[PDB]
Amino acid sequence: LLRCRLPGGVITTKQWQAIDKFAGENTIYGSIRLTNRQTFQFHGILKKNVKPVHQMLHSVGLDALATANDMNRNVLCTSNPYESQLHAEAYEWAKKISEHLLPTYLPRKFKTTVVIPPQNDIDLHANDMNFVAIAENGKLVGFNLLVGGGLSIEHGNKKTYARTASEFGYLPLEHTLAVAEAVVTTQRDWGNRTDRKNAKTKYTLERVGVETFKAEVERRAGIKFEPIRPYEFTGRGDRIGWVKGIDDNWHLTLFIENGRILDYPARPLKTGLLEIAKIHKGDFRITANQNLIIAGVPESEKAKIEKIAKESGLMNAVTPQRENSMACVSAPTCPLAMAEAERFLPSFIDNIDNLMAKHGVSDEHIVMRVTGCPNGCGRAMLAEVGLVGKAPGRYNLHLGGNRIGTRIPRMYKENITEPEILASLDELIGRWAKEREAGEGFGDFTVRAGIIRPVLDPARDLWD
Ligand code: SRM
Ligand code: SF4
Ligand SMILES: [K+]
Repeated sequence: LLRCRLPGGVITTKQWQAIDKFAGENTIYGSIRLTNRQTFQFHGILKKNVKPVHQMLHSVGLDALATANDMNRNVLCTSNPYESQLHAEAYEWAKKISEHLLPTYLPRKFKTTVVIPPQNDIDLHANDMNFVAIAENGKLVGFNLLVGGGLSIEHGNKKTYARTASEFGYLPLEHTLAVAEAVVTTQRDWGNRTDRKNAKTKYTLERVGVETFKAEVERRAGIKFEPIRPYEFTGRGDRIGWVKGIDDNWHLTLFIENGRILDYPARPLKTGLLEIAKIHKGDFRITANQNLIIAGVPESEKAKIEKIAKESGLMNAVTPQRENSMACVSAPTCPLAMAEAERFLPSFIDNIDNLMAKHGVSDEHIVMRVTGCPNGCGRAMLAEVGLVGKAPGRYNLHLGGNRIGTRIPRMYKENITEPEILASLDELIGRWAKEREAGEGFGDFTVRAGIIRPVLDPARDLWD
């Protein structure tokens, strides 16, 4: 298992050229796959090239996690904050936390984020430990801590569940690393290590109580949490296209379907990004939506970058729906896949696009995700509409998450095929288009209209 460490998704152009060369010359599939934890993956590395890949990473200052005994995963950071000035400091903290957590064997893998409101692109409620940035005058002052998210479930096993993360309170910036260590060590000591399916922090928190866990974190960190400082999210999508950054700089976010970077007929996505890497003055940022930001472009350089991106297919226009849809890798490389996800999503969203147009809502979107099995890598258990693989061509259909990702969708129909899913969604999108209140999301609508009951307390009410 290769898990390349890349805190906050920030990768230099020199690093990009090295991984582009390795992908093209030394793997079966020839691709760079952007992951939804803001890093990248190679597929099909032969025996001959396992030592070459660690040497390649080392040659450009990169390393991979030693997953055999390191339970941490890549630390996420909001990639393109609306207050652009905040990114540098939030990224420095994501790096500091990532380095602090490098090898305490944990009972189960442990996932961390740094989040900049109002964007929940990094999907904080899928993660064990979340630092929500609070700023004054463009400078970080501290974080709200949320603990205990995680999405993996087992079909037919009501002792497993997806759980969102719980607020603990606010900490000043100076206590960040002491708090991070206290959460990690409390989970290390209190986790149910014997039953692997019950070892995640989400289960520990439910077993001992949020207040009990919080009190122990306070004791170990040597602090008292302050009350939560106000924060609100407005969405989880990327900002596709150009946005103004700091100074005279601009950020170009490229939609990349499934994060799969390969040269396709009339669409040389991989060569295009190499050509951009060779001229770009700044870094790239891999987003938690499996897209890529060409970050820190001077205004004078926008036209040159955009020319390559447009000619290579990297700026091919897609619907808002497609920009807000996601799938996990699944087949052909994942050994755990029950149904296709990545290879299913493009034509599935073709069909969803037709339904949206039919009902007059082609400018709207529904956060819609497909995961190939209930481990949940595609983050379907935080979607407005989630599909969870069950068997070849068959999925459980979940409804009633929200746009900002703070609610788990309940299962609506079990073990159904794509035609059955599209027939259900045709009827329901039609109802939404005609009956929604101003700005009301599809997920919230299915709850308000009584189509599905909400999940209010997942450890107790996720399962019917
Ligand atoms: C690539 C990625 C999906 C994607 O399309 O982007 C992915 C792919 C895989 N995940 Fe994951 N996971 C990916 C994000 C996630 C997330 C979402 C997230 O973290 O934001 C989850 C759900 C959140 C959570 O952990 O609760 C996730 C939960 C899992 C689990 C279930 C863990 C559990 O608690 O039970 C497994 C299975 C396991 O660990 O045994 C897993 C296992 C796998 C493996 C390695 C399958 C395996 O054990 O052999 C997958 C490799 C497929 C392949 O061929 O490449 N992956 N995986 C993501 C890589 C992120 C990264 O860079 O580290
Ligand atoms: S959700 Fe299942 S099928 Fe998809 S990548 Fe994760 S483990 Fe593989
Ligand atoms: K994408």
